[PDB]
Amino acid sequence: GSHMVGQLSRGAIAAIMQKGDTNIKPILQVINIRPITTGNSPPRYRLLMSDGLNTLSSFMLATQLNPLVEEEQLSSNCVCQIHRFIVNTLKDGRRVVILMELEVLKSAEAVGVKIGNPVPYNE
Ligand SMILES: O=C(O)c1cc(-c2ccc(CN3CCc4cc(-c5ccc(C(=O)O)o5)ccc4C3=S)cc2)n(-c2ccc(Cl)c(Cl)c2)n1
Repeated sequence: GSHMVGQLSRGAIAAIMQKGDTNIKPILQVINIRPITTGNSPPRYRLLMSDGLNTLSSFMLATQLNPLVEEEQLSSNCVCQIHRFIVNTLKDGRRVVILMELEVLKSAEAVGVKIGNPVPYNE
């Protein structure tokens, strides 16, 4: 409905990156999903997510959630609530957000557009 950006947890990306408290259950939009190079393990999916203010490309799906992607319930434009995530930090300092449990609140086809004008989150 009207005020589409009000459907998303504006500021959650910065909170996940700046404070790292995992108690929040933010509502985010999927902007894009792609496989990463895995070679010889289960496929792994990387997501570009939006909270309405920012996008962030550092999200990875837990492999237990792969069927959501592979059966097309989880695709570009859908709106999701994250019920469980963790943050991991690489040796080089970059952070990865692993999505463990999530719920699709609105399918891609029911939303249909990138909500708002989110900009990339910087480090
Ligand atoms: O081929 C490419 O294009 C590519 C390739 C990577 C790329 C490679 C390697 C890594 C390292 N790594 C790997 C898998 C992984 C899995 C889990 C985890 C916990 C629970 C579950 C589960 O149930 O599945 O999984 C927790 C931590 C990791 C980490 S730190 C990250 C990222 N990336 C990449 C680089 C930077 C970022 Cl910020 C991201 Cl999200 C991906 N891109």
